Amino acid sequence: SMNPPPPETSNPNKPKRQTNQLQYLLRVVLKTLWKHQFAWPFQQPVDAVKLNLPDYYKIIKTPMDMGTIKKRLENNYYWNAQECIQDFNTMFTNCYIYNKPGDDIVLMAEALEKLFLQKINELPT
Ligand SMILES: COCc1nc2cnc3cc(-c4c(C)noc4C)c(OC[C@H]4CCNC4)cc3c2n1[C@H](C)c1ccccc1
Repeated sequence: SMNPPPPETSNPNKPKRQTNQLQYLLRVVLKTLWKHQFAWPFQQPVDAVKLNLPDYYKIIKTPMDMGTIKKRLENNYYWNAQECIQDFNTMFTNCYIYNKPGDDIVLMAEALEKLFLQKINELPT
């Protein structure tokens, strides 16, 4: 009936680094997806209270969104680039679990995922 607290976006107890791959994930990958026509349902956690989706957090136990990913990159939350790529993959997979194949929101997610896969295939050394 209530929303869960959003995912953690900062942890001072975890070591921090800047890498070319982490910089690419913020400046190219997230930037590209964030400005997309279909980004907006994915820019913040699913508000299941406001959207009247009482079953959402009854089946989605690893929620993820691009608002969370943006803050995690900004706060140096990720040590390895694959940690960030996994969060994008979790966000897409969650959409493909809760929603029937061919649904409006699934088609929007698929359009974003096509662009995501192109950019990850060009991830720098
Ligand atoms: C008219 O209301 C406007 C509106 N704002 C938002 C914000 N976030 C939404 C997130 C989702 C969503 C995602 C992603 N992954 O799982 C879910 C569930 C969303 O899904 C709609 C499906 C659930 C049941 N059938 C469609 C909608 C969000 C949303 N919306 C509306 C409800 C909306 C509906 C369809 C497509 C885009 C936006």
